[PDB]
Amino acid sequence: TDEQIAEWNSKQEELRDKIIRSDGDFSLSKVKYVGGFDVSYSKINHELAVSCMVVLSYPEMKQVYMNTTKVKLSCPYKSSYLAFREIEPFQQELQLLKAKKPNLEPQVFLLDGNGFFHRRCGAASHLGVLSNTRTIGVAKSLIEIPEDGVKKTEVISQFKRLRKTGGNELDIISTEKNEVLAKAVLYAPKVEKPIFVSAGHKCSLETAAKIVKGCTKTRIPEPIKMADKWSRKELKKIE
Amino acid sequence: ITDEQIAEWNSKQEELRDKIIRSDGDFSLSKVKYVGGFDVSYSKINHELAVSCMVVLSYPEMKQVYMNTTKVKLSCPYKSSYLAFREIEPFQQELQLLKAKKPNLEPQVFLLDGNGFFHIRRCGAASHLGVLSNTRTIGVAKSLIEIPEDGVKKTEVISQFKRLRKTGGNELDIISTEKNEVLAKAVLYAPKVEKPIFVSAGHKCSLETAAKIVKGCTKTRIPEPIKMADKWSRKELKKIE
Ligand SMILES: [Ca+2]
Ligand SMILES: [Ca+2]
Ligand SMILES: [Ca+2]
Ligand SMILES: [Ca+2]
Repeated sequence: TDEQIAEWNSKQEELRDKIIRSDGDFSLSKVKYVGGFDVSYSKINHELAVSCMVVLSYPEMKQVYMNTTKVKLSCPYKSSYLAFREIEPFQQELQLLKAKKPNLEPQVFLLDGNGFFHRRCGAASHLGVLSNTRTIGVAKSLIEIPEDGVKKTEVISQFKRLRKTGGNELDIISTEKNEVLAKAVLYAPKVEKPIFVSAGHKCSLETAAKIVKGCTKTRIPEPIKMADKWSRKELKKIE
Repeated sequence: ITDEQIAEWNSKQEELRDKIIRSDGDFSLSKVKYVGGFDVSYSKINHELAVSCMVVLSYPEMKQVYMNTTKVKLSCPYKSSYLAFREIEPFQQELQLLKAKKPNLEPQVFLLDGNGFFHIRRCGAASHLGVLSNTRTIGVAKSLIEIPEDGVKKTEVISQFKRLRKTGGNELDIISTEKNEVLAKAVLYAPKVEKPIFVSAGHKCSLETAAKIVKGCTKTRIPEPIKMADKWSRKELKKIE
């Protein structure tokens, strides 16, 4: 329904002004634990899914916490509105972590999707402000926003050109307002497809890229890899 | 593994070696109304837990008409050239269950993971399972077995198939240089595919007829009967981890 998107855009604007894109008292030296969160959905069951939240030790990337919970969905997926799908499983998993093992609450969270790379209010930023936690947006594919002058063919063209120069990080700039939206980064060996890091909450883009680089073993950062792994495994355990 | 076990297995493969029929006889492709597949999926966390799956598909439409999965207890580890002893017992249990529950869907031929005649003692798992069950089988391997005693080296076969692919071909005879007998055909029947699969005669079927059946069973690189059995066996296995 179009009524639902009309309230969602107003929801994106109210939280737009709330997202903090500065580190403040936070720094890379403060990072002792980094958390990951992912949701796996069932193709055979339209409303059944499994959420998973993990905590890994920084920078050794040793998994120290993992919990998986069966989830009931009330929202379908729509581009630029990913936040509303996973906000409740994230809040549910976050509370179980603070209750079961409160010492393992990580300094920062890695979330699937973008944050500032969005109405400037991606799911990573949306979940961060509503939960009062430090989040980083990491997307495996490029969101396209023609309203900001970013297109997929141009980003991959200048990135492949940047690759010819020998680089590995490329600022993705909004053609309007001249704002850096995300960094197309490549921190893993034997990888050519870039991931897109964007600021989530209580953290800057430049610092977020460093944290993602520390979490990088293969193309997918370890916190996202583990959360993706266990969520899918448990979903196929209850079919 | 034990050396008495390897010596006892070699005598069993030699006993069965000459009992494999690689001729069509009164068999033809037109007779194939159903084609069966069989695969076993194993658990890495449990050394003795596995799930066997047998499926039957309509030929040539490749529509699944039968599927069963059974929990399996293993009494054998995997060793190359001895796959038969690993999967012989679950296959006969699956064949017995199919012949008992729905005997009208018993297929004319089975597609089995691994080789048949393409074997060091000419008694692969497809042939071994075929003769010990009195069923028509075809050996289909996803990777190339190397037999140095027959002059089969992987680098020379894949390079020879690479040149044939550039010429435009799709079938390559794999010949034992020592015996001058064709052991298998490296075939490529799927679009957007360059890595070949290796079809070899199993039992009660010729090599060329087996290749025709595999071509009819080809949708993607993996033939549909093997694809379905592989899929359902692993899916059911992941329910018991
Ligand atoms: Ca996700
Ligand atoms: Ca996922
Ligand atoms: Ca197998
Ligand atoms: Ca398999």
